Amino acid sequence: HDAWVEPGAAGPRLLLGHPDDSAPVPPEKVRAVYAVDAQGRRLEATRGAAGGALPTSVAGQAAMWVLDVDNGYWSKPAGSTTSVNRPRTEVPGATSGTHSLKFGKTIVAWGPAVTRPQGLRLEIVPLGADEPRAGATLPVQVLWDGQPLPGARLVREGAPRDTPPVEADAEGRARVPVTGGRQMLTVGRRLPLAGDPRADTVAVSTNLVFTAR
Ligand code: NI
Repeated sequence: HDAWVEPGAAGPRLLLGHPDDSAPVPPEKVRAVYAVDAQGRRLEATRGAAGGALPTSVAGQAAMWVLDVDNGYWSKPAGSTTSVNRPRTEVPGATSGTHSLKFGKTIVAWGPAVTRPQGLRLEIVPLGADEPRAGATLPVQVLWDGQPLPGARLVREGAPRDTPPVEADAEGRARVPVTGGRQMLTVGRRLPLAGDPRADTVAVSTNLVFTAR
């Protein structure tokens, strides 16, 4: 599951799931959501209490949306295959468990502001400041804990499943092929976690969603 800001015909919305199969992010899972304007200024945003929508005034002037989601704890008993969203300390038969974090960035107006790192624990930062055409490559920097992540594996969600990931270079930089229309890039990491009874792994996913000219 990814958590992302989908740029729809009705305005941006917060989704959790997969591009063709998604549901709104539950409010209790949103740690932060905000926009950045074309001059780099942070714009606050919350979904409306009746209709669940992000504010039009912010959406219309956003350069990029940023989403930070705590997807909580996951585990499953020995002998099962599907994880449930409960910590291993409450699931008899579980011995491992994950704390799952999800981040998303959606670019809606290209310019210098979108190249500024936002401080997401795992982040894809565009190195291009121009709206990409299909067929171009978009250079990106992958960051982890605020520093380049050499060898990060970037997945093109629109490409066939069987496509090898784009591997970031020694500087954590990659030249990602741009496809037509709306597209999503993802990077994930799963790492050991010490000091949490409820999980021995921390899983982090991040994405960059954008639309080609
Ligand atoms: Ni999933």
